[PDB]
Amino acid sequence: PSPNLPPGFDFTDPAIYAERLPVAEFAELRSAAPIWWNGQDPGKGGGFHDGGFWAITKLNDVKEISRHSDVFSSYENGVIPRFKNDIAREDIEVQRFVMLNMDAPHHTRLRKIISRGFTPRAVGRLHDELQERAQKIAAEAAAAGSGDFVEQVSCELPLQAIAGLLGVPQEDRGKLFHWSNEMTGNEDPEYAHIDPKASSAELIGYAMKMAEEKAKNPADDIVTQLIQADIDGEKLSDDEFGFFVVMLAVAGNETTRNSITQGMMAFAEHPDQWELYKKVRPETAADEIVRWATPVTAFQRTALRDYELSGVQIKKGQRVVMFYRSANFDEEVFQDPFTFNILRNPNPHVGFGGTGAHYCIGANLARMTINLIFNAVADHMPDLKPISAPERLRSGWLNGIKHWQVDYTGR
Ligand code: HEM
Repeated sequence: PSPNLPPGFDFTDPAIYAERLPVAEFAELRSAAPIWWNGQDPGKGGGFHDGGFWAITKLNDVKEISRHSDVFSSYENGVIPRFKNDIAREDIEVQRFVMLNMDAPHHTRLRKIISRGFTPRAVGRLHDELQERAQKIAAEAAAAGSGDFVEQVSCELPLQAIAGLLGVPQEDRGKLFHWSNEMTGNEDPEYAHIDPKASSAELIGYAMKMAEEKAKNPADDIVTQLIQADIDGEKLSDDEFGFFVVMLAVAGNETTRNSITQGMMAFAEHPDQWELYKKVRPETAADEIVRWATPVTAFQRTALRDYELSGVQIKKGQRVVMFYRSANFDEEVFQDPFTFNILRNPNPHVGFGGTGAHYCIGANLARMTINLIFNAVADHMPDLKPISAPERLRSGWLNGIKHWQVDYTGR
């Protein structure tokens, strides 16, 4: 029995996400066709011209694909499943220069090096400065009385996290943030004029300039650690560092921002959870917010060989799209998945991907950013109330909130 979906429904259609999350449609697949071929008409494949893809809606399938990276490749078609329909193939393949879109062994080398900058020590050293900034952000927003939660609360701290990790001087953080905000959102009319390719070129240039500067004058931030050769001569070239910085902007900015915005949307919809958060401040909240927000709706892989997955035959060369937004509400894994429960524990969500070679290296940095900012929101604007509905981002793989008017005070 075919799933009850509209003829031609495409789960990567940006026009859906500009309006809503296709929650009921995902649940229909989980029940009636947990692995479902998503057909795509000619020229409507968001940059991919292969007829469609396998929709992966169950968490254990998402995990199986993510563990078997030897079969399911990130390099072959990249992991973003939707661009503008007219994007040139070469602009897809230039994205192979970031570690996210690499397969082993190239990925293994880069991840090993880049792991130097995401040790628990490197991340935890940012705690106090980020905590201060979180408090300052929330204080300034509340003093404005009312405004755009996305811009006055959610946007800044993720960017300051990246700047702090990289040791970006304060004078430069303005243009770093600008470049990072021009990397995604390309398909929304409000951002139709951003040029992601131009922005990345400038970022790489700035990043390479910082790499050579930091070689001359080592410090104790991670840039020095990344570009200094270890015993085996391993280190990031200047351009490899540039592509690393580009990836941090792509992977660590709007995702965390959107977790914060939608975390607060969840709290506004579930005031008992909000009261419980304000009293207890449970850090488990961070994972339930990420599960609820699932900022990355989906990443894809490409089969390098035939592979049978939960009784479905994936063919060599076919794309499989991991719908984290569906898997994070999988009734077979989660107790009451549609209950927002900041105490959920354990919380095996795949908001940071499925466990495997590409698992989000910034997951704990993100969790700390979320906990710090929501502590500050609780400290400075505990009676925050929305004014109007959120505006969603037109994107086929990012679950974004562009704007959200809130009254930071009671009235
Ligand atoms: C809520 C916030 C975030 C979410 C939802 C998120 C989500 C993800 C996902 C789904 C992946 C792919 C995992 C896979 O394919 O198995 C990923 C990878 C990655 N993330 Fe995150 N991320 C977040 C925050 C961050 C931050 C703050 C950073 C760094 C500052 C970061 C850096 C990375 C990097 C470098 C990768 C590539 C790892 C690799 O390819 O080996 N992310 N992230």
